[PDB]
Amino acid sequence: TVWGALGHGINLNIPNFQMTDDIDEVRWERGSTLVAEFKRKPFLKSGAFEILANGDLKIKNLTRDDSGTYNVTVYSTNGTRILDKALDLRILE
Amino acid sequence: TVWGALGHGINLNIPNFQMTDDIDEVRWERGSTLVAEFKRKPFLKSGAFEILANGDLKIKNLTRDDSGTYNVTVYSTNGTRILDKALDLRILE
Amino acid sequence: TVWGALGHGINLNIPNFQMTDDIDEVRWERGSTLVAEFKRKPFLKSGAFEILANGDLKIKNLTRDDSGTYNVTVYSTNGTRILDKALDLRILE
Amino acid sequence: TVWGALGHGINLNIPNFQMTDDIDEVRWERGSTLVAEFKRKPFLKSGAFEILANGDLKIKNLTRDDSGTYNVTVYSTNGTRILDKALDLRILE
Repeated sequence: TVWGALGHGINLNIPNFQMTDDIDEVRWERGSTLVAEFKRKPFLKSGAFEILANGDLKIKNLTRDDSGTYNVTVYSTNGTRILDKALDLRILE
Repeated sequence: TVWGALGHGINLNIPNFQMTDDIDEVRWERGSTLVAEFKRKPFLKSGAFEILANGDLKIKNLTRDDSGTYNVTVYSTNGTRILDKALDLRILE
Repeated sequence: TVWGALGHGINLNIPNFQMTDDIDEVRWERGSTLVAEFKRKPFLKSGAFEILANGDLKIKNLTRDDSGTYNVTVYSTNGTRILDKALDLRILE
Repeated sequence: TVWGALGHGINLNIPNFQMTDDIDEVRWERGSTLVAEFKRKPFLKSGAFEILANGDLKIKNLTRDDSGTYNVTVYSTNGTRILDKALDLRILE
C-alpha cells in the first residue's frame, strides 16, 4: 500500500525489482484498465512471423493458410496514421 | 498483391516507405488478426501517467480518482511472468 | 498444477470460480502471451467516450483536444476488414 | 469531416454502415490511440485454444509445446481484478 498527496506527483515503486536487459515487459494497470505498458521486443503472432528493421513482414514458411489479405499500418511519433496499405498474399504454382 | 511460393519464406514490403525515427508504430494485420506489431514509445493511458526507465509508474498530479489498486506485472525476455504485484494508492489528506 | 495427455484435449479449470453476469473479463495467458480473452463490456478510452449499438462513436463533451482525425475500422465474423474510414472532427465557432 | 460545437456531445457516424450480426468488430481510433472498441467473438490465439462459457480454457490437441504455466485473470463489471491464478499444465506420459 502507498500514500501520496493530491495535486502533487507520485512514483509507484515496483517491489523487489531491478530493471535488467532480461526484462521485456512491465505493465501497470488499475483494475482491468491498462495504465502504462513497456515492451522491448516486437510482437509476433507466432514463430512463423518476424517483423524486419524496415517494418516489413517476414512470413518464414509459406502455407495455404498464409494467404489472404494483410494490412500495414504505420504511425509517427506524434501518433498520426502515416500509412495504411493492403497486400494480397497469393501462393504460386 | 504479392506472390510467394509455398513452403519458402517471403517479405511483405511496405509500399513506398522508409523507416525513420519519427516512425513510432508499425502494425501488420491479416484481417482482424494482429500478426506483427512494432512500437517505440511505451503505452500510457494519458499524459497523467508516465512509465519510468526503471519500470516505476509516475502519476503527474494526484486525484481522488487516481486512487485504488494498481498492478505491476513484469515479463522476462523469454516470456516468463516473473513478478506480479499489487499496490494500494491512497491519497494523503 | 494440471496434467493432460498429449494428442487429446484438456480444459484448464478456473479455481474457486463461478461465472456470473458480474464477470466482465477472463484472460488466459501462457507467460506474456495472451491465449484466450473474454470481455462482456466494450472498450472505452475514458469516460468521455461511448460506443453506440450501431458502432458510432459518441464523444460526450467536446474539447479542443477532441479534435484531430478519427478512424473507424469494422470487421466481420469471418474477420475480414469490411470497412476502414476516416473522420475529421472539427470544432465549430 | 464532422463539425461539433465545443462542450456539447457528438456522434461520429460510420460512413454507409449497418450493424449486422456478421459484424464482429468495430474499432474507433484517434491516431494510434484506441478510443473505442467493440468485439463479439472472444480472442483466441489459435484454433488450438477455445474459451468456454464458464471461463475455462480448452486446448484441443496437446503438444509438448502447450506445456507450461497459464494465468487465469478475471475482472468484475466495475473493473476490479477479482481472482488472478496460475496453473501448471504438464503433459502426461
